Amino acid sequence: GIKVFGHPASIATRRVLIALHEKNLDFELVHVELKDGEHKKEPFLSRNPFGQVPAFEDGDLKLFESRAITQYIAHRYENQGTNLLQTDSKNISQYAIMAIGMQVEDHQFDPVASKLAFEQIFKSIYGLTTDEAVVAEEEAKLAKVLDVYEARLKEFKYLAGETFTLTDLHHIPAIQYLLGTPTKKLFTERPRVNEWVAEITKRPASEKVQ
Amino acid sequence: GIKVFGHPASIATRRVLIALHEKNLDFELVHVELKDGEHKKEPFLSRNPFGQVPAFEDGDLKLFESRAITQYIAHRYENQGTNLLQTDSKNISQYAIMAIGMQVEDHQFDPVASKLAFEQIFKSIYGLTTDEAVVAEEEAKLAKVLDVYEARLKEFKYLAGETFTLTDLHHIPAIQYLLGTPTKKLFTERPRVNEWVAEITKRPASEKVQ
Amino acid sequence: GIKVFGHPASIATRRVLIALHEKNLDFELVHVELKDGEHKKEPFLSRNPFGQVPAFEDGDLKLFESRAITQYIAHRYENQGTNLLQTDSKNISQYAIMAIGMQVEDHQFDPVASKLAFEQIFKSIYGLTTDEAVVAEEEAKLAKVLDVYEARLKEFKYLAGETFTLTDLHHIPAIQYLLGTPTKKLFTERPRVNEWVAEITKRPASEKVQ
Amino acid sequence: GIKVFGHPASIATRRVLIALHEKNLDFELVHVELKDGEHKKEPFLSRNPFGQVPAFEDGDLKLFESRAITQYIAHRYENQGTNLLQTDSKNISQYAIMAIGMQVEDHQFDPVASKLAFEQIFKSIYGLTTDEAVVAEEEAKLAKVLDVYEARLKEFKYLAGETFTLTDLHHIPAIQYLLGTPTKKLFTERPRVNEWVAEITKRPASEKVQ
Amino acid sequence: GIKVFGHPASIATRRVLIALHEKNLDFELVHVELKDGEHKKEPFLSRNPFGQVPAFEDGDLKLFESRAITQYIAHRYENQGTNLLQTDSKNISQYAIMAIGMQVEDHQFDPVASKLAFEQIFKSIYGLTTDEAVVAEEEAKLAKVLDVYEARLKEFKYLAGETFTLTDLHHIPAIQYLLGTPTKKLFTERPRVNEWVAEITKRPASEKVQ
Amino acid sequence: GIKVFGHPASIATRRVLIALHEKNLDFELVHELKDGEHKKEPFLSRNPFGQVPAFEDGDLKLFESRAITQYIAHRYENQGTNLLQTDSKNISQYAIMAIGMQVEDHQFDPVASKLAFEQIFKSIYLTTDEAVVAEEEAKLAKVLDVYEARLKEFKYLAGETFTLTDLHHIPAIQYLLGTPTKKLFERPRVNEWVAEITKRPASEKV
Ligand SMILES: C1=CS/C(=C2\C=Nc3ccccc32)N1
Ligand SMILES: C1=CS/C(=C2\C=Nc3ccccc32)N1
Ligand SMILES: C1=CS/C(=C2\C=Nc3ccccc32)N1
Ligand SMILES: C1=CS/C(=C2\C=Nc3ccccc32)N1
Ligand SMILES: C1=CS/C(=C2\C=Nc3ccccc32)N1
Ligand SMILES: C1=CS/C(=C2\C=Nc3ccccc32)N1
Repeated sequence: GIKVFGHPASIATRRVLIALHEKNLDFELVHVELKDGEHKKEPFLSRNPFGQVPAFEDGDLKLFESRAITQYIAHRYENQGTNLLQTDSKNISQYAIMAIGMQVEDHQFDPVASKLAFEQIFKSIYGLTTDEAVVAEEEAKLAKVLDVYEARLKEFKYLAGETFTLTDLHHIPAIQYLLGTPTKKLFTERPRVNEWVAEITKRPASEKVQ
Repeated sequence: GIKVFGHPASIATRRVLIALHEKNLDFELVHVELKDGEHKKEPFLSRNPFGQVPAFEDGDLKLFESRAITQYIAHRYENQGTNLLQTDSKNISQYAIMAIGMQVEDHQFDPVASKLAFEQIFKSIYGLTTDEAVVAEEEAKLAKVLDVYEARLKEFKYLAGETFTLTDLHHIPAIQYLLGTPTKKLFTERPRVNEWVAEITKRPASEKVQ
Repeated sequence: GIKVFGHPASIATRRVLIALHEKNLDFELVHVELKDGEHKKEPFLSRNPFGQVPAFEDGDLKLFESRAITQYIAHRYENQGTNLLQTDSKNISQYAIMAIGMQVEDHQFDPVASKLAFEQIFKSIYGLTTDEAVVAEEEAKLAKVLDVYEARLKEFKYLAGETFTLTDLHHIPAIQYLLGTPTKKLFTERPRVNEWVAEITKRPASEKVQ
Repeated sequence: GIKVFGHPASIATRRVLIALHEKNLDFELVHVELKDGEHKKEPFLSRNPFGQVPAFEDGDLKLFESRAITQYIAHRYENQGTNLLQTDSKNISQYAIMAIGMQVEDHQFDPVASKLAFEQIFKSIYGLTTDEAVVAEEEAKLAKVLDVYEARLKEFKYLAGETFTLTDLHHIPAIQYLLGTPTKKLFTERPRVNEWVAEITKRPASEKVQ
Repeated sequence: GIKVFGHPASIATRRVLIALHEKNLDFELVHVELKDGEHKKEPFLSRNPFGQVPAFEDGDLKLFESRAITQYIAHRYENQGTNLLQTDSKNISQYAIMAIGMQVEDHQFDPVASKLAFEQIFKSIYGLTTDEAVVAEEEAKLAKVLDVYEARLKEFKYLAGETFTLTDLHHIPAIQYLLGTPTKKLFTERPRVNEWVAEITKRPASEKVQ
Repeated sequence: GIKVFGHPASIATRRVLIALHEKNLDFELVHELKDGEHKKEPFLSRNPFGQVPAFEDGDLKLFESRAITQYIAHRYENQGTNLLQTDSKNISQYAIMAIGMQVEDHQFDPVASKLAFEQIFKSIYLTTDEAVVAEEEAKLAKVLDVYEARLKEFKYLAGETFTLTDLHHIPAIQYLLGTPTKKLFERPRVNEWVAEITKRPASEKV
């Protein structure tokens, strides 16, 4: 069957889990003990030689890298559950529009957002002091990025068009984490972003991985 | 027709240009004067609100972000010139394998490679001193990455399988730059990588953008 | 009764838990949801205005800061379970010797060790890439620190003298995490350090918090 | 007799010197020539293997690490001069309160304050340019920390209660340095902090080390 | 004859080219292919062992380092074209005044200005994201520096006195680059600076290298 | 007369003091960075960038150490040691000296000063960063190899005579000699050069 080799707290792992749930699919979440360094030793390195979670299995097919896995799910299980591709899924122009947003989340949003979530949650869990200077710097960054998102969301219900797609889905785990932190201010202060956040984080598949 | 709004030295712009040439397509390269800050002002911000090159046009369709653009080219002009997708282009498993590698270039290769190319070439052009410490740090990184590439290339002719694909194409511009620098050692000292580099950089479409 | 307001993965929280277990004390571990930003909001800020875990309660007495809490435990519940102070607990010279080591763990060991554990474990769990350069830098640091520990442990069974004390206890949570990482090499390669690590990590109270 | 092995400009050394003076004790200040790298060679490494000042001697007893030394002084010479412990010195609850504050100075105050003092004073002495960006970053930090101090000092005359203690003493050397810098603004602009600074820096023992 | 071994985009190379043009001299600009790492290999290392552009030749005389080369030009070809030294060129007091300004450009202006120009232009050309935080930090710096320039220019037509000298010349290439960036605001907002910029950048020799 | 407004521990201030001593000149060393004097008036009227040293020779008001040493070298040329080239008006030979001066400022000083600071000045007040030390030592090593090659062809950096080019290195080198970085200075012709210039009476006075 389908197996996800990861960790339930992992943003990348959650990104995959949401897509599976969105597709009403049954799978086994095989826990990788990162705490014991399992990810940096065999046999996990045979599933992903870069030693990051998640790795993935669908029968004989062996994948890693979360965005590639969500895409695979979106296509292989297209007719099942929520459509994660564009309504007209074979339309090349419309796919490109979606692809740009996917690309934007990876390059503009994730690095900043993940740094924020890490400085202000994960640090605190393990026992290091949050760097207020870093937080401020990255908040200023994310603010400028979210202004671009606001403009985009003023012209379309979701980022790739009129429907919820992979483009939106990929943001969810990081946003979830940032909503338990003062950085929520940036999402809330922007009307169309705030509505978008609220719609995508309130989805049942999104709540299943919290 | 087709317009590319970018700069001929730009890695991301070159990534798009190679794909166009590989597809034997005719296009106009519209030069964006980054030197005069054109990219950070209208009307370029209407083509890409994040203010990076390249932006792209195919008739009425307006894109940005290089990897999204190359994918669009690969699909919209699939029949034409070199096949940039997998031989069996509609096969979902085989697409996923390609998608992983595309993902790997973006996350594991590009950040390190670009930093190297920048510290060693672009700094020198302008007049800043190369940081020998940074170079060494990143070379150690890229080495570990390229070992994973060696292992992969021992099992397959190219990164996504038996054929040259987008996965390989996306590496070219950065590699081109690094070949004029002592970092070439890392590519040469690895047999299957060295052959792979040599095959992809010697392609006519790759040379047209040097 | 006794309540610990923290998180079970937290190094500082574990430091307190071990001292409680070592004293055979009964307590409630009240989970603080850092993931929902509980620590940076009231009413937790009334228990610790710097918004870090753990906070602590012993009836009416409200404390924070792990080393202060372990000291309090060591004194208030002195006659009970393991002695965490020096054998001659009222001896001022012997206390000072212990105090130096406590001070050393805080200043020389913890910052480096925690950075290591964070770069290698906690980063991987959330989905950020380990910085191999940082790991190397800090491993070189810890090595130099652990050489000083080796010399010290060659003259005494434990760090403060012939008995296990707070000085040793405070190191445990960080060491536990580092034992599931290639940084174990540094502890193992040093004979008396390795014996010391093995003795303190194998204690029942130490294992209860793993 | 009593020897302090250090340097008169050293914050950590001054911390010890103030405690000795506060206790009306006689001692020899043995100057360590850090300029000639004395601290990183024998025989100083036999007094402190981590090669930092100050080291300390009280007859046969050999100590290092300033906070451990001040605590030792506070206890060994308890009935002499100023009481540096709590009025009810054997009270375990009241000690813990003091211990928290000691812990807070070390973790929250000292790293920021010392960076400030270093960027603004020590850099200028030797001939490096002050980084205005760093100054600003750290001033923002210290401000937030000092707000917590303000709140605390609104409820108590000194940090550990109604009396001057080690908790307060340990702040003095760093504060002295910062008072000759625009960072004084942060101390002055906060009423109860300003009163506290003025009281502790005006003490005769505090002036003796300026 | 005279040869300049450099690159036309290089600030340091331009600094030399302007001085040559200002002196109406004929020379060959020999292009060093930094892109192919020519600067870090022989035979260029025989012209400058630190591997930076520009190197320089005047018959048998072999020089490197731009400010030394411009000085050499200013003296060796003193009676030709524009006077780049002070009107009373042998006056030791007046030379010292010029020398201070030359020193000021190197230490106070260039490092900041070059970072700005690099973060905003050169990064964008090659494909890295501008760090807005860095930009802001350095803009604050340059502003303070330019206030000192404003005060100076209120008392004198140019930086070294009543005439255009090397002191002014050396600023040109960096200023040229910054004029195509929002950092122009800092120059425009200061009256005497703005006039100075406008005069020196509008000189025919300055325009020849744009 | 001549005043130097600085601090005796300051590298830049020492650079000026050595040049004055080398020229057998009499001056007053006017001393408080500790009380933030450098960042307030009236010092800002002597140097608006708020760094030491500032300098006075009668009515003439200077700042910036390399500019001051050059001024000394020229205004008091016939007095004491010659700090310019033997043929002081020769434009080719001046340029050779100027390159070296430029090299010290750009290639040597930033690295050397970071080293001296991480290893000495930090310790006087903060923990030395062993990683930084190593990074910068690798840098300085490469720089000093270039110096070795240069010193193999000439007695001093600008030619056959001791000049400003050499002088400007002294204060930083002095500090680095009390530190394990001395090891790097393992380079024969560099070692001899360091020994000659640091043993000079004017060098020892500061
Ligand atoms: C696709 C065409 S234009 C576009 C976007 C334009 N602004 C965006 C912000 C977030 C995600 C996507 C966009 N995406
Ligand atoms: C697709 C399935 S496994 C895999 C790879 C496994 N190692 C790789 C290195 C570079 C690019 C791709 C890979 N790619
Ligand atoms: C107490 C007196 S001397 C001393 C130490 C001397 N070296 C140490 C290394 C780790 C912990 C403690 C020490 N501790
Ligand atoms: C002890 C119980 S609560 C507490 C503090 C609560 N806020 C503080 C700020 C500086 C030093 C100590 C404190 N100290
Ligand atoms: C020479 C004596 S004071 C002085 C300057 C005082 N402020 C300046 C700013 C830019 C260039 C030179 C100066 N130059
Ligand atoms: C002048 C022509 S070549 C040259 C140098 C060539 N290498 C150097 C190292 C330190 C100082 C000067 C030089 N200086």
